[PDB]
Amino acid sequence: QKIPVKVVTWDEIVSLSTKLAEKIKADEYNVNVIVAIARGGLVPARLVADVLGVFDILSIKIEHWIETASHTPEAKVKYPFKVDLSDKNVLIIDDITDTGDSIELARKYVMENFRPTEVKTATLQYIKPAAKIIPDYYAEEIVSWAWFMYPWNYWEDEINLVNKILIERKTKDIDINELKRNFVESYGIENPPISLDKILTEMKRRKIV
Amino acid sequence: QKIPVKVVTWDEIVSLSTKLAEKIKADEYNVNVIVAIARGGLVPARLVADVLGVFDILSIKIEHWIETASHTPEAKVKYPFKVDLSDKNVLIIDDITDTGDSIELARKYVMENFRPTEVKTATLQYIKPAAKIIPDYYAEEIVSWAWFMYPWNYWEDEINLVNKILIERKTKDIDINELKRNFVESYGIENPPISLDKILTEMKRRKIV
Ligand SMILES: Nc1ncnc2c1ncn2[C@@H]1O[C@H](COP(=O)(O)OP(=O)(O)O)[C@@H](O)[C@H]1O
Ligand SMILES: Nc1ncnc2c1ncn2[C@@H]1O[C@H](COP(=O)(O)OP(=O)(O)O)[C@@H](O)[C@H]1O
Repeated sequence: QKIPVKVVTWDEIVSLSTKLAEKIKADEYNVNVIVAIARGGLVPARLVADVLGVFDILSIKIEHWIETASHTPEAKVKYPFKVDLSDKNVLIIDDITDTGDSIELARKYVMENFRPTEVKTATLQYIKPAAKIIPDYYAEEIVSWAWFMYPWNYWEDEINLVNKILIERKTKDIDINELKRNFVESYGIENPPISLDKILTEMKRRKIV
Repeated sequence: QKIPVKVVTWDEIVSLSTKLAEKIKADEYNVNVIVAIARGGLVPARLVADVLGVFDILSIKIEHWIETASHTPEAKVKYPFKVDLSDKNVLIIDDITDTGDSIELARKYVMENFRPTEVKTATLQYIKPAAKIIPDYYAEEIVSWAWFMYPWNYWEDEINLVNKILIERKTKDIDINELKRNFVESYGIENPPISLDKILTEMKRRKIV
């Protein structure tokens, strides 16, 4: 209920995606197809593709489930398909390597269903202490876990962060100022990229409040 | 000869994606799945998804071919697959509606192979004079054709724009300053987002010069 949060800007996204692409250039891995993990990897994938000169980008949606009693986590490809990717070199891309569960599944899935010559994985960020698996490439190493708010995720992240606060509330009527206070106290954010009243209005429409 | 080029910033991308999402909210179209047209629609798709609250994003790669003698254009899905999307409402997303050839194909493809309850199309921008088809939703109407440099496309676009200049060199050469003045002369860009020497270095590595 008190969470380290880092707001990531577009400029940083560009800077990261570019640095990630540089490593891949320098390693001279010739990428024929990029497989983006949706939704997190879509944006980083397009950027890396721009820098490297990759024209074929495909994507697979990975869901993240938890079993209520056991707290067992299971990553799972939603809407699975197969394509013939032989004689092609695949680069899989995601936003961040946190646990490594998703890039583990993706590599495995891609190798069984797409049948590429080679597969390498790449994420913008990589959390050393938390990652069971290390991606072939990453732009930035994180030695201390935090939640990273990406510029393409601001709405959803803020909705969740706000909700964590509202489910412990004096209740029902929402003082925007108390909320703003709590957001600073809990996450360290004085100035959310999306203003909190816009967030609240949206949570209402999505009837979460 | 001159090409009208407009450089589009991330802030504008955000502003557009958001406005596009607002239209869709206001029309009360309940989107279950977003199908992004790769590569152009990937980024806009992630953003619209953030704003609307859509969790499932799939993508199909559309290629664009021209036959050399007839100048006949043909859009074509590369790496086709099928998934069962029945009882779902699909939103297809691309960056811009220029000719309409790609969103025409995507709509037709998605309805034949995915079998959704309903399909609607949406792009950030829409060029009135050029579009044979009009997307269900768009953020911005363009009444005068130009080429839009998107922030996820800066490298590739500049590589091409530079190459259009280099293939009419007077001599085997490449004075960076000549290039810079030609770029202003031809496209109206004094300050390309990626500096032109970086572009040249990259064209060399890609064996284009
Ligand atoms: N610390 C974090 N900051 C931002 N997003 C995260 C973080 N941890 C997980 N996520 C989101 O959850 C998804 C799955 O996480 P995980 O299964 O650990 O991925 P990976 O296999 O890349 O480590 C990521 O693609 C990302 O969108
Ligand atoms: N004026 C333009 N500015 C930027 N990109 C363009 C333009 N026209 C075409 N493109 C690129 O070419 C792709 C295909 O164009 P087109 O077949 O006309 O698409 P649509 O079916 O969306 O009109 C687009 O997704 C876009 O990436």
